[PDB]
Amino acid sequence: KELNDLEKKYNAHIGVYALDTKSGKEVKFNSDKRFAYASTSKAINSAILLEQVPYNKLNKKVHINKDDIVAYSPILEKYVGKDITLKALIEASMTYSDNTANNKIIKEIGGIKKVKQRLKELGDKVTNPVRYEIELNYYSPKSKKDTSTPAAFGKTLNKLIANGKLSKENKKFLLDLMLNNKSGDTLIKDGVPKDYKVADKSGQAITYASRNDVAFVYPKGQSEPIVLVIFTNKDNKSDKPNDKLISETAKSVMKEF
Amino acid sequence: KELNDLEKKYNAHIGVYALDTKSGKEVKFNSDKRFAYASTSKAINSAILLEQVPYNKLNKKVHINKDDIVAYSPILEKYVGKDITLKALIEASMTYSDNTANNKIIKEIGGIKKVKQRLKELGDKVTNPVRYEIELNYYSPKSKKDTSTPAAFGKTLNKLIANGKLSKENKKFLLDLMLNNKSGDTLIKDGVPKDYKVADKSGQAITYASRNDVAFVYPKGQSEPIVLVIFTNKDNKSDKPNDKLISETAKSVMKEF
Ligand SMILES: *C(=O)/C=C\N[C@@H](C(=O)O)[C@@H](O)CC=O
Ligand SMILES: *C(=O)/C=C\N[C@@H](C(=O)O)[C@@H](O)CC=O
Ligand SMILES: O=C/C=C/NC[C@H](O)CC=O
Ligand SMILES: O=C/C=C/NC[C@H](O)CC=O
Repeated sequence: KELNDLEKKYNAHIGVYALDTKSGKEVKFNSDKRFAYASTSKAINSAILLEQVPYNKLNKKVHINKDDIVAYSPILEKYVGKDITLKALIEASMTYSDNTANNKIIKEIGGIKKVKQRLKELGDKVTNPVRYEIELNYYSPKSKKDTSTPAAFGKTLNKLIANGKLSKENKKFLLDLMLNNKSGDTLIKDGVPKDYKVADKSGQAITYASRNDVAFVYPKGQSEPIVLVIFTNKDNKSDKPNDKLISETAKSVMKEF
Repeated sequence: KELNDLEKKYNAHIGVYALDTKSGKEVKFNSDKRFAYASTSKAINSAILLEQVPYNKLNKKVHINKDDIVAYSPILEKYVGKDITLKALIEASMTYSDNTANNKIIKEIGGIKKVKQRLKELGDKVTNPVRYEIELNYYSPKSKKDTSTPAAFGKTLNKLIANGKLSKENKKFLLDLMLNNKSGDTLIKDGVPKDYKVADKSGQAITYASRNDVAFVYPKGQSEPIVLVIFTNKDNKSDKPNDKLISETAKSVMKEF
C-alpha cells in the first residue's frame, strides 16, 4: 500500500530501498535519508571477513579475554579466556546478533578503517561506521555516525553479497545463517507472500524507535534475490517501534516486483 | 579421563548419564544425584508438544500479551500484542532458550500437571518440575524443585525423543534445532571427536555454578545416537562454572563407546 499512509498510520518515518537483482528494478522511498543501521551492519562486516578467508580456513581460532567483552553477547559472554573460530564468530554475530562477535569480526578485518576502506571500494560514500559495539547503535538525529541511507546500504549489500566476490561456500554459509535466523520473523519475513524466502538481518538502535530489517528476498519460484533495506524511526527519543510497520512496508514494496 | 579427577581438577560436582541407543550400554556417575536442569528442560516440553500436534499443524498461531512476558525472551519480547506459531515458539525456546516461549509451550501442553503427567507415563518418577520460567532455574541444594538426576533425565530424553513416538517430521524439526544451535559449542560439542554430531540443549541455573548440557550424540559414522546428560554444580551459591568442565566430561565418557 502507499508508504505515505504507512508513515501516517504508524506515525513513523520510512526509508526503503529495494533492488530486483534480475531486472535491476528499484523501489526507493526516503532513500537518501540517513538512519542508524544498528545490527544490520553485522551482515556487512561478516561478508567482509568472508571475502578474506576461504571457507576451509574459518576453523581458524582467535582468543577472547575479558577486555573483548561487551553487552548483549549471548554467545561470546561465555568465551572469556578461550578461543572461538572465525566460523562461530560469524554464526554468533549473524544468528544472535552477538556484540562481542561483531567487534572481533571488525577487528579480524583490520578495524573500522578497513571497513571504511572496503565501503569506498564498493563506491559507498555514505555508510559511516565510526564506533564499535555497543555504541554504534546509539542514534541521534544530530549525528551521522553509524548511519547510511537505505540506498547506500542496499547498493553495498548488493555489491558485497548478491553480486559479490564471495565463494559458493562462503556465500551459502552467510545466506543460510540469514535465512535460518528466526530473530526477524515479525519484520520483512512477516510481510512477504507465504512462499517467499527471506535472508535478513534485523537491527534496532536504542533511540527514536530505530527499527530496521535488511534482506535478500527470493520470490516464490525466483533464484535471484530482491535486495531490501527497510529503515524506520520516529520523532521522540523514547518512542518504541511497531515491527508491523516493517512487515506492512515489506508487503507493499514486494507488490511492485 | 577419570571423572573423579575432573571433579578434583575443577573442584566441581559431576552428574553423568550416557546411553548408547544401539547397544543399550550406559555410563553412569553420580547418576542418581539431583541437580537443577534449568534450560535443558526446554527440550522435554518441546518434545511433549511435538507429540501432540502434527508438523503440518505447527503453523497454528497463539496470542501473546504483556502478561505472558518473562525475562530473557530475546525472541518473544517483541511479540506483545501479537500471534506467533507453535513452530516459532519451539524455535525460540530451542535455539535462543526463550523463556516466554518455554512458558507458552508448557501452557499449550496443558500446564505443569500435564508435564508431570507425561513424565509418569514415561515412568519418570524423579524429574520434578514445580515452577514456571524464570524461577524454575533458581537452584537450592535444599530444594528438589526443577531437579532430576542425570539418569531420570536421560531415560526420559531417550523415551520421548530418541526411541519416542515423534513423527519423522517432528523428530527431525526438533533434532535439527538441537543440532544447529551454536549456543552450547563450549560444552559437549567441545569435547567429542571432531567428526561427531551433537544435538544438545544446554542450561544454567543462577546459583552454585549449575551448568548443564544434554544431547543426542552421533558417532562419526553411527546413525543411532548416544543420549548424554551432563549436570555439574559447585559448593558455593556465587560460584561461576567452567564449561570446559563439561567438554572434558564429554571427552572422557565418549571414550567408552
Ligand atoms: C541491532 O542494531 C539491533 C538488534 N540486533 C538484534 C537481532 O538481530 O536479533 C538482537 O536480537 C540483539 C539485541 O537487540
Ligand atoms: C537454562 O537453564 C540456561 C541457559 N539457557 C541458555 C541456552 O540454551 O543457551 C541461554 O542461552 C539462555 C540464558 O542463559
Ligand atoms: O541492532 C542490533 C543490536 C544488537 N545488540 C543489542 C544492543 O546493542 C542493545 C542496545 O544497544
Ligand atoms: O538454563 C536456561 C536459562 C534460560 N534463560 C536465562 C535465564 O533464565 C537467566 C537466569 O535465570
